[PDB]
Amino acid sequence: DCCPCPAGAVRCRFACC
Repeated sequence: DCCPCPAGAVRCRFACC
């Protein structure tokens, strides 16, 4: 349930999209 940015840890957020 995210928009996966390159860290994977907390970078997994929809905001990244």
